[PDB]
Amino acid sequence: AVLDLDVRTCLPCGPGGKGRCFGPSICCGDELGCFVGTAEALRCQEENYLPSPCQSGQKPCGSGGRCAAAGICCSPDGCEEDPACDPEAAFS
Repeated sequence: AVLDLDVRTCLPCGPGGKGRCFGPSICCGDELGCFVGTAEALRCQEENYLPSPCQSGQKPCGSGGRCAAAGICCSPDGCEEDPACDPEAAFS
């Protein structure tokens, strides 16, 4: 996804920075599954100070949103395992 503005690369998530923020108290590590307000999701607590829309990894999908975590097509309300991307999907 094209860069947002001057301060790209949003706040990672999970271990080190495998994941990142996605919407509401949520996080989705593509190579790091998805956590909504979970332990590996709290990384977004730091996003409460910097709203700055930063680069995301939401590759659209017909699963009511865009791809995200281990094959996860997230929406404005929450994420779900998208067969189109990796879990409920093929042996991806």
